[PDB]
Amino acid sequence: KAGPVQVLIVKDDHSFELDETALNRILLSEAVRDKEVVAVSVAGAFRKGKSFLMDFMLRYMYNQESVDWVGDYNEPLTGFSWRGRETTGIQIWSEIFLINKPDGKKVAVLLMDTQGTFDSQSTLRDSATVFALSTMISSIQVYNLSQNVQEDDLQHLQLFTEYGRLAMEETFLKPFQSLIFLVRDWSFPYEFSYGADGGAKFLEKRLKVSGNQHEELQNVRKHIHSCFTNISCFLLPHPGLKVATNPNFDGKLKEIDDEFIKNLKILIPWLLSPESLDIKEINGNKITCRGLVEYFKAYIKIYQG
Ligand SMILES: Nc1nc2c(ncn2[C@@H]2O[C@H](COP(=O)(O)OP(=O)(O)O)[C@@H](O)[C@H]2O)c(=O)[nH]1
Ligand SMILES: [Mg+2]
Repeated sequence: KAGPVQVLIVKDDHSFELDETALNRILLSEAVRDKEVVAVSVAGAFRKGKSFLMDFMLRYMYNQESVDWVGDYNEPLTGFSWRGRETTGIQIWSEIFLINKPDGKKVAVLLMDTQGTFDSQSTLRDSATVFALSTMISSIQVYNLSQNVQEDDLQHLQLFTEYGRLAMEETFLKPFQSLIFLVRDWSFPYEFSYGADGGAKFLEKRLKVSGNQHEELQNVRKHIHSCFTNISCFLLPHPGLKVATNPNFDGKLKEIDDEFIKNLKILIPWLLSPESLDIKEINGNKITCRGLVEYFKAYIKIYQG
């Protein structure tokens, strides 16, 4: 019986609590504690499609050797679920996946769900710290945005990446590895196609710095590029009104929009295929499951005092 485990939470006193006992129970088990880890995080605001997406990532991780891992077209969705509260923090999946690479060594896959809002100036520090810790631990950060990538989205991205930099060890190269803009309800396929190719051209125009841009407009883009060695973008279509208006969607897979499943079938392996798995690195050293827990404990202690 696997499920989501609340690892990081923000108490009402605006302090940060890390469930170390739950962290150790998952990542320090003898079967996985000494294995190089890949940490994939889906980060975004509440009610933006994160749990619905990660249930399909689980379907892929539990059925990688199946062609139709998404499920039966005529039957409801099957498998474990994150969709069990608007809690600002980080959740991880209780089961760590051991993936045999094309090589002969087993790699560990950790899945993270990061949640928080940047709406008001009051809840800004709490969500910035949570999203910072998510970016510092994960090897791929999936920025889950809705409809478009707006300027405030980049400002917030600059905010929690700057929080993370101030706590990390100083590095000559870039501090983080992979950032991905996941635009969830893309409604302009006639400008940029659904998927990674359209997202690449879209993000190219968005994060382009030009001399006619405002000073604040270019400087936030210079910062974002300096933080990640790779930055990607995937334009995902709308899943349909049955998914959008149902809390915890339980209908048949047929009732999800066909274009959504088509691009979802290529989004998930684009993220989690064994060939694309890059080991998490901190300060230039490949991190193991045991080491990732140590950095999580070390980073959280810096933000407390
Ligand atoms: N418009 C839209 N709605 C979605 C999408 N994915 C899920 N939903 C629906 O929107 C609501 C989001 O809930 P959920 O994703 O579980 O919450 P979250 O994990 O905190 O973002 C649910 O009712 C879903 O059925 C999406 O890509 N676009
Ligand atoms: Mg969630």
